[PDB]
Order: sequence, then structure tokens, then C-alpha cells
Amino acid sequence: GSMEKAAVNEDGLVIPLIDFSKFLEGDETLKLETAKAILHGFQTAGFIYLKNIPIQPDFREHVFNTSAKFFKLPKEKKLEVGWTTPEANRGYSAPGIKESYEIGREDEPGHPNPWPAEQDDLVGFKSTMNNFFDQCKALHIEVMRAIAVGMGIDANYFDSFVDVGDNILRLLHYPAVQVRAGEHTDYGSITLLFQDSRGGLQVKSPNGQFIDATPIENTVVVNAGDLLARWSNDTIKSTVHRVVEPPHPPRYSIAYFCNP
Ligand SMILES: [Ca+2]
Repeated sequence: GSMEKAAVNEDGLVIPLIDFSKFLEGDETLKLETAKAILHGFQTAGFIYLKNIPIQPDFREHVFNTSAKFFKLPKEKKLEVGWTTPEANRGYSAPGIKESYEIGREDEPGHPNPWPAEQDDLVGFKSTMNNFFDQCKALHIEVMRAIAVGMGIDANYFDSFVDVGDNILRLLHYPAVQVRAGEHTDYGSITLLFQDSRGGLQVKSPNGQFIDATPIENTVVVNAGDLLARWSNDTIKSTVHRVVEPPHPPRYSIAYFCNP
């Protein structure tokens, strides 16, 4: 743990809030302190919140606006960049309640991203999304480094595996307008979640009930997946969680799935 007040504290579930700039910019003592706090969170709750990440608030907001413009496209323009292969994991997915658009790295042979035609206010969609993908990738690399530093192994231990950039950026939109059997653990190393003000995410407590992951402004939610638990011989938890309709208006979220 560190100086900040928990993001979630309920029913024995404690999800910490950590100032990530203290890992990136602090001296060796402060860096280690923050890294261990990050590891501690993944070892107990399997979830943490980060603040003061290098991804700036104004860029996040622009990216959310850009996502909104994409989803306002007519249906056929979105189907024209439709999802293809499971190995691809790229493109638009229509409902079948909610819709999504998935972007991967630009240089995977035989699996290019299906980019929409850019006219009017969609001009800059591609450059914006590739930017955000790269910044999410850098953040993924740094979070794995915090885990390594926290464990007391070499900071760069995970770099080779995350440097391939084998990640998916997923834009989600729930048009206006409770779920069960959406309960799951993620498959990959870590997942970054940028949630809008309305929330919807719930994480299981050690006792066994689902607590709301209350949205906090300019914060990113990070959780470990099964692959990280595996790498750690189950010292790090891949915690069960689910998304739920909150207690009416349209909802947006952005997630970055690392090594899915
Ligand atoms: Ca999940």
C-alpha cells in the first residue's frame, strides 16, 4: 500500500489507487515503494486503479469523442470494416444491445486493421487510434515493469513479451438503451479499462459478492488476467468480474487487452 485512499473498500475487497508518476519519475526508494504497492494490489484484489498516467486527460477525452463519431456512422459504413477472423480480432462487431470496434498492431502479417473511410469529421480517426494504441502499449510495458520491480527481479524482464505489441484496443458503445453469466476472468497479462462516468464494472469480493468498481475521473482500471497468474504460479490473482447496467443515457468505454 501507499499514501492514497483506496478506490474501492467494501466487503473485504480493497482496490488501491496509485499515483503512477511516482513509479515513472520518483527516486529509487519512491519507485520501489510504488512498485510494491502495485504488486500488492495484484496479489490481493487482482485489480488496481492508476492515476497520473502519461496518457493525458485531454487526449483521453479526444479519443472518446473520436470513438463517438465512429459509432455514429451509418450501419453499412461500420459493417464495411467488419470483424473477420478470430485470429485477426480486428474490426467492427454489431449487436449480436451494444457494438464494438477492435484495433490491433499495424504490422502483423496477414492481419491488417480494417480502417474506415475518412470524410468530414472522421478525418484523423486512424492517426488518433494508432497514437492511443501506442500510448496504451507503452503503459502496458511500464505496468509489467512495476510488477517486476515490485517482485525484486530485473525491471526489463517482461519487455520481450510485451514488445511484440500483441494487444487489442477495443472501443465499446452502449446505445440508449443487470447481467448474470457475464462473470469471467480475463485471459491475458493485464487489461486497461477507461470507463465513462456511469460505470458498470463489478469485481467479486473474497467473501463472494460483486462490488461496484466506482468510476473515478482521470483514472485507469488495471487488472491481471490468467496468463499473469500463470506466469506468477498463482501468486497474482486473476479475479472474477463482470459488467452490468448501472442504476439510461448512452455509454462509452475503452479497453486495452494485453496478450489476449
Ligand atoms: Ca474482463
